[PDB]
Amino acid sequence: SWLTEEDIRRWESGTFYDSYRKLGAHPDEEGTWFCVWAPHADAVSVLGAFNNWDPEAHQLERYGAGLWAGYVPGALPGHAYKYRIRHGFYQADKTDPYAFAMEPPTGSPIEGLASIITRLDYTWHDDAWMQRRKGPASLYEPVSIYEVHLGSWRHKQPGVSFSYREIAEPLADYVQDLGFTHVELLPIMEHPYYGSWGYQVVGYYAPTFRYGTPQDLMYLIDYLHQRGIGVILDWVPSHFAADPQGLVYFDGTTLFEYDHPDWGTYVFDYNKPGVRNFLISNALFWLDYYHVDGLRVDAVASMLYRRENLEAIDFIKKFNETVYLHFPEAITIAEESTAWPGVSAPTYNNGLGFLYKWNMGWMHDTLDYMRRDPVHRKYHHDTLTFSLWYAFSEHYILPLSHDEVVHGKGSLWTKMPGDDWQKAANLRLLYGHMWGHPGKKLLFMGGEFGQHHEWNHDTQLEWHLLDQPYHRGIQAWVRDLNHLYRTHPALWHDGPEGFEWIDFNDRDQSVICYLRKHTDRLLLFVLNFTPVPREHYRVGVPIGGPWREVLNSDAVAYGGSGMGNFGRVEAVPESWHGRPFHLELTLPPLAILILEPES
Amino acid sequence: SWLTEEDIRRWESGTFYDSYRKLGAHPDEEGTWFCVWAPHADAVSVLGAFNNWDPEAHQLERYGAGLWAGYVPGALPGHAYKYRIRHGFYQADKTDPYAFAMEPPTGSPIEGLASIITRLDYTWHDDAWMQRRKGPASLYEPVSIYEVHLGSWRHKQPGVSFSYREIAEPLADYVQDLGFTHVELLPIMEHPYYGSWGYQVVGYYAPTFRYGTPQDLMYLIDYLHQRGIGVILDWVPSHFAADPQGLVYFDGTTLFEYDDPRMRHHPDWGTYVFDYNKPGVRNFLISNALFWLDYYHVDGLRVDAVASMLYRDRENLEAIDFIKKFNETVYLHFPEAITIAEESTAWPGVSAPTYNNGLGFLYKWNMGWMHDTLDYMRRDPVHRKYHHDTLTFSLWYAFSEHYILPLSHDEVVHGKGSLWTKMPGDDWQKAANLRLLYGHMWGHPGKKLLFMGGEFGQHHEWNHDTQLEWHLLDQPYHRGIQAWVRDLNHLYRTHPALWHDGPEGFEWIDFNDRDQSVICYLRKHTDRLLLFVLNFTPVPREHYRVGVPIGGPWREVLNSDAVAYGGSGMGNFGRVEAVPESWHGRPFHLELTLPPLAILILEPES
Repeated sequence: SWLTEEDIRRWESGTFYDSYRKLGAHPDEEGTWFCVWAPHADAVSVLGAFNNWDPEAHQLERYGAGLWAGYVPGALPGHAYKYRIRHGFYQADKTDPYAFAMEPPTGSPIEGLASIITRLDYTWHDDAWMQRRKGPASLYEPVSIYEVHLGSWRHKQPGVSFSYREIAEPLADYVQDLGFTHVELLPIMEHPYYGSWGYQVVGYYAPTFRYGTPQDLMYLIDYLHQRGIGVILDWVPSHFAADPQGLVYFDGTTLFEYDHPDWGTYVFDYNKPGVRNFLISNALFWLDYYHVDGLRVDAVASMLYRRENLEAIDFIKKFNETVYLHFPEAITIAEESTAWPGVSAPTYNNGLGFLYKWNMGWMHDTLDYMRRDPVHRKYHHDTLTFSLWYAFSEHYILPLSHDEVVHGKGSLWTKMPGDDWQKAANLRLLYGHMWGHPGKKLLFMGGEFGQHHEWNHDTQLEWHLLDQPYHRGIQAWVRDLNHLYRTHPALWHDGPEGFEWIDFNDRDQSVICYLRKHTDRLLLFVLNFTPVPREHYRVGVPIGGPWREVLNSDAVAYGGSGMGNFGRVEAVPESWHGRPFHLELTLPPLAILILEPES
Repeated sequence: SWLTEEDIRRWESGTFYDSYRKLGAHPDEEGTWFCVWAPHADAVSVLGAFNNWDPEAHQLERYGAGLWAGYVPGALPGHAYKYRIRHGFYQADKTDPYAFAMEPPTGSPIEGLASIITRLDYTWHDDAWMQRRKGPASLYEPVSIYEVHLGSWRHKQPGVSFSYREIAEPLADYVQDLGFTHVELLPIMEHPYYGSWGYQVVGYYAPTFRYGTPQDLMYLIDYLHQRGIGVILDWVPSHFAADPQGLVYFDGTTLFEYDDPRMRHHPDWGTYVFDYNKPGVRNFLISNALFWLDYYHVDGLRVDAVASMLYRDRENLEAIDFIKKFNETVYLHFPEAITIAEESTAWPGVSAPTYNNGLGFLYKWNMGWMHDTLDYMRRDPVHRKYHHDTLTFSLWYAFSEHYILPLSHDEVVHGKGSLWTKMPGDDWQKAANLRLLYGHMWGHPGKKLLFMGGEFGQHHEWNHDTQLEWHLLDQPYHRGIQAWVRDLNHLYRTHPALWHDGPEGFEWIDFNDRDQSVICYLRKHTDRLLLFVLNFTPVPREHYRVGVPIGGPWREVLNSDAVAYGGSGMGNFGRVEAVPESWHGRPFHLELTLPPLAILILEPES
C-alpha cells in the first residue's frame, strides 16, 4: 500500500494539495517509489538503468482514480528515469510531471531533458525571517521588488551564468545596498528553451538545472531570507510547454489539455480535478519545500477568457483561497491586461482573491507621457494626471517589468527624450514620480542604472555603465528613493486617504504637486516635467512653519544641474492652491522635489 | 589530488596492498573518481552515460608510476562505464580491471560484460564469528569443507540458480545439518563463461552478477557466519581470462601478461599468465587477496594449479616470491585467515612458513591420498588383496605437509565418473563402499573436503548446467549415505582425537591382514583414543581380534553397517570388554564382528 485510500479519495475530489507527498518519484534507501497519474493508460512502466531500460521489468500497478504506483529496488538518487505508457496499439515514453529535478542527458536541454530521482532533504536556517513575514499585512508596509532573470543578471565569464549558490552573496549584496524589499525571479521551473525565459514550463516541480541542484536553490532562498530579502517566484499556471515527452497527450490522449489563441491545446483543463490537484499542489509545493514568500501569475486574462472561462475563474479563486489557508502570510500577485474587476479583491466579495495587481494601465500612460517631449507634454497633461482615477481600484504594484525592455520596445533609458543629460534626468524624474505614486514598486534589473540596451538574456547586464556618471547617478537615486520609502510611512498607505492633490492644472508649465499622507506625516511631491527651471513657483501646503527638502532629483550627486531649495524652506501664510500656507520654491529641470515639514 | 605521493611510491614498489582504495571507480557524493594503471598508454578516457560516452569529455591525467586518475561530476553508482585507452595510432575500449561490479548490457555474460560504478557500504552482523575465527589454530580444530558451486547447488526454478541472498538460508540450514565447518565456493569473481566454473576470471574485484550484487554476496557471507559457517573462496592468481576487452594487452601492450615472448607462452595457460616480475601485477594480485578478506570477510582463499606457477616447463622465481609474499601479507593483515594450495608436484614445504623456506600456505590438498584411495577402492574386493600396499602406504606420506584430504569437483567430471560410479559392485555394495571411503577419510589424518552431492552419493557426474540429483534423497541407499556423513562430521566435531593430524595423532594397530583386507588404527589426543577397524570385503568377519592399549569396557561409537545408513545391521552391539590377552603386540584385545564393507569406530568407556 503506497497510496492511502484517503489519498485516492482526495485525488478524485481534487482536494489533494499535498499530492507531491505521494506522486512522482520518492526515494527510499533500498529503492524508489513511483507514482504517476495516467487514467487512460492500459499500462505504465518505469524504465531506467535499474532495469536495462526494459519495459516489462517494473510495471506499476493501477490504483484508484487513474493513479499508478510501483516500487523499484536499486532505483537511486541522481539516476535518470522515464515512464512508458501504453494506449492500446501505441506506447510512448514520457517524463514525470511531478519530477523534482531534471538534467539533459546529451548535455543540451533542447535535445533531451530527463527526470532524475532526487531527495529534497535540506536543513533551513531561515527560521527568523518566516516567523515575521507579512504579505497581507504588507499592504501597509513598503514593498519594493527587484525583478530578476538569474541567468541574465551576472556572468562568471561570457556565456556562463552563476550557480544558485554563487549568485546568493552578490544578489543579496546588491539588493540590500539598493534597498529593494523583494526579488521577483523570472520562472525557475524547468524549461527546455532558455530563450523562453522560463514561461514554457516542463518540470513544474523541478527547479531548472542550469543554476544547480534543488537544494542549491533552497540555500539561495535560505541565504536571502537571513539577509532579510523576500523571494517572489514567477509561476505559469496558464499554459504548459509544447514538448512531446512533456505534459502533452500524457496517457495517450488529452489529459492536462482541454478534452486559448495565445497557446491553443497547451491550456490546462481546469475542469478536471486531476489537473486542479497538479496545479494547486505545485503552488503549495514552492511555498512549502522552498519557503517562497510570493507567487506571480502572468497573463491572467488568458485564463479568464477563451466568453469568460469559469473553470479557470473558480480555479484562480480556489488557488488564492488555498494558498492563504496553508500559508497565511504568503503573497500572490497577478498581471491581468484587461479591465477585469476585483483581481486584488477577496473571493468572498466575488474577487479573484489576489493580494496585488500589476498596474499596467499606469505603466502604459506613464511611459507614453514620458516618451513625449517636454515641449509637447503640454498637450498630454491629462495622460499624466488621470492615472489617479484608477490608482485605487485594486491593491496595486507599479510595474516596470522585463516585458517593457524587449522586442524593440527599448530600454527605459532609450525611451526617454533628448540628449543624455535629459535622458538621465527624465529617468530620475520618472522613478521619483513612480515612487511617489500610490502602489508598491517593481523595477526590472538594469533599470537601476538606466542601461542603454534592451534586456538580452543571452548576455549579462551592462555593468560597465556603472562606471560612467549618468548611470551611477540613477543607481544612487533609486537607492536613496528606496531609503525614503522605507523610512517614511506616508508612502506605506496606498489608500485614497493617503493621497491628496496639491495642484494638477499647470498644463502650460507641465508641473504636478501632490501630497502623500499617513496621520501626522506628510510628504510633498513637486514635479517639473520640462527642462526649464521654475523660480518663485508657489505650492500650497496644509501646515505652516519650517519645511525641509528631503530629496532633489537634480542634485549634482545624481548627475543633476544642482538647482535646489536645499532645505530651510519656510511656509508663507498666503493662500495658494486652496490651501492656508504656501511654499515659494525653485523647480529644477526635469526633476522631482520631495519635501516634508521640519520636526 | 586523488593519489598521495606516498600512494605513487607504494605502487611503484609493488607494495601497495590496499591499492583497491584508489584504483578503480570510487563514488563521491557529487561524482566519481577513476584511477587506472596503463603505463604504456598515451591517453586514457572514461566513457559513460554521465558524459554521453564522449572520449574527450573526461580525459584522465597521468600521475607517476603509470597511474591515471580523474574526477567526473555526475558519475553515480549503477552507471556503466568504460575506459578508452589510446596506444599511439590505435585506440581500444577496455573494462576496469578494478571493477567492483560487472553486468552485461546484452544480458548474456559471454556476449558482453560492463564495469558499473558500485558503492560497497554494507553493515555486518558477524561480530561473534570474526572475533572468534581461529584461522591458523584451526590445524588443531576440526575442519570439514563442503565444496560448492553456487549456480549448480539448487535451482529455484528449472535452469535458474538461487541468488546470493536466496541461497543463504537453504544452504546454511543444509551445511549446519550435515555438520560441516566451512563451505568452499568455486570462483565467484566475474567470469564470462559459466561453463568455465569461474576459473577464467575477468573481474577479480567483482562478485559475479549471476547471483546478485556485491552486497547480496555480503549478506550470504554474513549470514553463513551468523550460522557458524566459514567461507573459503577459490582464487585464481595463476592466469586471467582470455577475454579481449579484459586484462589481455590492457594498455595496448603486454601488461598483465609476461613482456617476454618466450615467457608469454606457458603450456597449461597458453599466452595468459601473470607477469610476477612486474610490481604492478604484484599489487593487483595481492591487493585482490586482501580485498576479499577485507570487504567480504572471507575466512580463506584456496589457490589452484600452484605447479603451473612454480614451473615454466624450470623454477619460476617471480611466481615463487609472489606466492611467498602473498602468504606473508595475508597472515600479517588478517592473522586468522586461511590459505590453501593444490600442487600436482611433490614440491616441499607448501604448508611450511616462508621463514623456513616454505611457500607459506596453511593447508595443502592431499591429492596423493585421493588418487591412492580412489585407485584402491575403484578395484574389486577379490583384487583388493593385491593392492593392500596402496591402502596402507598412504600414511607414509600423510604428515609431510599440513593436509586436507580432498575429493573434488575435478574428480567427479570429464568421464572420471561420480564417486558413487567409481565404486564397485551393485548399488548396495556401492553405497557400502562409499560409506567406507568417507569412513576412512574421516579416520585418515588431515582435514576433510567433500564436494557437493557426494554426501548422498549422486550417480551422474557433476553438471554445471543443472542442479544436483536431490531426488535420490528419496531412495534409501543415498539418504543413508547422507546420514552417515552427518554422523561422521558430528564425531569429528566432538572428538579431539581426530583434530591432531600429526604423527602423534595416529598409531597403527595392525596393517598386515592383507589377505582379508582389514586395517586397524588409532586416532589419539592425550588420554583420548578412537579405534578404527575397517573391513574392505563384503564377507563379514567373526571373532576378529584387535589389540588395544587400554583394557576395559569399550563402546562402539559408529557402525557404517548400521541400518540407519543403509546397512546389514551387523555389529558388536557395544559393551565390548577388552580381553586381557595379548594380540597385535598389545596388552589387551577386542574380539569383534566386522560387518560387510564396513567401518567401526570404537571408544573406551567412561
